[PDB]
Amino acid sequence: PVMHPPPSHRPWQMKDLQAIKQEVSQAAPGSPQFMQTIRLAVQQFDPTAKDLQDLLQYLCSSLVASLHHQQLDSLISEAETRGITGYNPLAGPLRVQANNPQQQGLRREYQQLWLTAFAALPGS
Amino acid sequence: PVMHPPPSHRPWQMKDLQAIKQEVSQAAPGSPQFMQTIRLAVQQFDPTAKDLQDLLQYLCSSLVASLHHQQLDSLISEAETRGITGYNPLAGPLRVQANNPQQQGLRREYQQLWLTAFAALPGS
Amino acid sequence: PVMHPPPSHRPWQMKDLQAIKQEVSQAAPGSPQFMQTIRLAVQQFDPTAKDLQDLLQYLCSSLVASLHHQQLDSLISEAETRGITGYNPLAGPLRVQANNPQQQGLRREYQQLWLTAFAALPGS
Amino acid sequence: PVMHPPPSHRPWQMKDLQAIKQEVSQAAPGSPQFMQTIRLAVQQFDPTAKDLQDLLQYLCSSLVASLHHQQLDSLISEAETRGITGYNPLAGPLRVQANNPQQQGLRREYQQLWLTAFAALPGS
Amino acid sequence: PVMHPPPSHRPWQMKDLQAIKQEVSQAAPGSPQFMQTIRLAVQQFDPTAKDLQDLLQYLCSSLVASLHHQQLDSLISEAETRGITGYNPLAGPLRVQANNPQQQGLRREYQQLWLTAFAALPGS
Amino acid sequence: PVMHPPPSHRPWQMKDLQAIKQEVSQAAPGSPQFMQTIRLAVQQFDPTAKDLQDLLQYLCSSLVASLHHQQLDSLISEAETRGITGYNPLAGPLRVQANNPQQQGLRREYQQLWLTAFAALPGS
Repeated sequence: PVMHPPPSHRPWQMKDLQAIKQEVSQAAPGSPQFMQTIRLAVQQFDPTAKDLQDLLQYLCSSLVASLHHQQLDSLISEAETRGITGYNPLAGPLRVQANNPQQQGLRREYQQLWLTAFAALPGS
Repeated sequence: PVMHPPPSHRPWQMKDLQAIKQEVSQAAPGSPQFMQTIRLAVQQFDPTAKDLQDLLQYLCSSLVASLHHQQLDSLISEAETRGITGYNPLAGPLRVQANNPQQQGLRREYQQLWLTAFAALPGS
Repeated sequence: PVMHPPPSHRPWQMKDLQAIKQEVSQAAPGSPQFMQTIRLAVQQFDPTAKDLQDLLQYLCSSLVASLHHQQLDSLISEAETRGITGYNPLAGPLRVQANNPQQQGLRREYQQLWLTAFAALPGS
Repeated sequence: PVMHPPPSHRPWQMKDLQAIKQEVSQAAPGSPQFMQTIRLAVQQFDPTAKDLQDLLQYLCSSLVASLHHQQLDSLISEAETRGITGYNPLAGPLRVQANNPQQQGLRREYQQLWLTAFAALPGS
Repeated sequence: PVMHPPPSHRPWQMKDLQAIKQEVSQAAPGSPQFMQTIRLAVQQFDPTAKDLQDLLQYLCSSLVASLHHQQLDSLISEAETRGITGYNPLAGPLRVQANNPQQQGLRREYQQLWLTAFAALPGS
Repeated sequence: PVMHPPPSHRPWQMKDLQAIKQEVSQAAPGSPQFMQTIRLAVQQFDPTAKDLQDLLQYLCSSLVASLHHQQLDSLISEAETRGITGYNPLAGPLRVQANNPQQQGLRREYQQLWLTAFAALPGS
């Protein structure tokens, strides 16, 4: 999470992760209940690309996480071809820039692509 | 939530949302138990228009949320024709002004319209 | 609640309200268990007249709350005829003065009348 | 409780009271489990005479509380005839001095008499 | 517990004691699960000799506590004959020195003897 | 845990340990659920070599802990022959350097070897 007590990253807290997992204990990845829960968790904790990586591993199986990671990679290259806000194309990979706590605007764009990447899942 | 530790907005906390949802787990949107719970949550967290948007999505299904959003839109235009306190008609849409943490008086007026918009629901 | 970290009012916290309600989940309004619980809650949170209004609505049904509000109104007029401590009769209605965080002495008197107003209930 | 963040009294917190009650939910007043629990609560919260009064009312029925209050009154007069530490016999009733957060030594003596007063109970 | 926010002692917190007891709810004194739990509690709270006295009373029956207290008394005299670190033999009883928050090194030695004293128990 | 409020070590908190254990209550050491949980706990608490020692003892039986400790000892000597980052070969044993809160880079390397040492377990 990118804390806001100068943007500062702080690792996931197990008590926060446990609250998220139990809210989606009966929700397949991509389902409406799933998306609603992770959308609020993204809003609350303002996670970096690395944090979102960790959150996906914690909540979904390898097959699902593997597929989401792939879908997002395509979403990123599509978005880059399609135009992104706050994206300095000379500042390195989008995933690396989304780990810079300063680039909040970019990070928020990355979060939406990460959330959208779940669309490739049946949701059931 | 508009925190009061200069009015400052801070996103919804999942632990707060979870406490609200479980209090209305057996209460249809608009029912007496529902309204009592969200009235106290509005009082405690002083939510902005955007926060109230998020809270509605979290607690109600799309059909209910869609209808509430519509009812409130009519309530807003009715209230604007009917006279509102703290409303600068030149300062943009009421929903935008209700997101300015400074305009507390207006925000409180918006919260009551948001709460009243549940009246269009059978409550059962 | 009138917080004591200059007397400052802060709204009810849902986690505090939920703890009170579950302690009286099996206690009719006015019963010994009910009174014992709200007496300690009044002591802990030092609520204003408005706070006590909200607490009554949250814990009791409309019929009970309606009757308590009435009983207290008579208790207030009786107490005013009967003599009250810290009551400036020129400073407005007792209920308004009991919302001024400065008038702690008066507020404590109001709390006892609010607690006593439950006597009109069978307690079962 | 007499807090130690100059000795300062702060009222009982419902979350603390609830933890005490549930630890003795299956323990009659005066039983070994009862005494063990309240002895640690007295140690943790350093309660005044008034606090101990409130704690007794919260945990025991009127018949038990009535009897404990009586037993302690005799224990106090016995202790006064028998010699007490920190007791200024000219400074008012022992119960009043035990409410002065400054008189910690005396307060601790009062707590032990309050705890001992449970001996008049069968403990079962 | 000897807090480390100058070494300062603060009494046991009931919420901490309750967490310890429920971890060993199904573990006889001296069993592997018992020792593992209290070893971590000693590490976390850095208890004094008096604190360890209180913890033993809270977790074990009188027969067990009586025997542990005895075993430790022999362990102390054995350790004193056997050589101890941080032990000023002229500074009073080991138990008294282990209550001085300054003598951390000694206190840690006392904790290990207190833990070892459980060896006289069958553990089942 | 190496806290980050100058790197400072603070002992394990029982409430944190209890949350970890209950997340792996139905997960054999080395299983996917086990590794996922301890990987996030290592990330959150940044434990030293001594902390990881304690965590292993708390979560696994002696046979498992004994084997893990052995496997890691071989992993350490293998890694030392194989090249390590932040490792000053003249500054003492890797385990000792991994207890120095300053040597964060080294500590992170040690954590990964500690995590990898679970590979010798069947995971079921």
